[PDB]
Amino acid sequence: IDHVPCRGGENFLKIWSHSGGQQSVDCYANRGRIDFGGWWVDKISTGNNDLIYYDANGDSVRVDRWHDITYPNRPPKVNSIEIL
Repeated sequence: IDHVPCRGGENFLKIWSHSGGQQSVDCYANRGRIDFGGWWVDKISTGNNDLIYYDANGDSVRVDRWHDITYPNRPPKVNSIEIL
């Protein structure tokens, strides 16, 4: 993974994490696993990496880049990410 404020809104990795304070999309870069906090989801924009985020079910949600998924119903509680 890496730290990057999205690529202008059309690349890099962007994830919508909602918890504690309020909703907020985190944006990193490359592939790898990065602890999320055990509760930080609301949508995901993996448009450049096969991202895997262990949702509340430790459900390694491995999206294969170029994919926007969320958790407005499923178990909302990503324990961490892991793009590969």
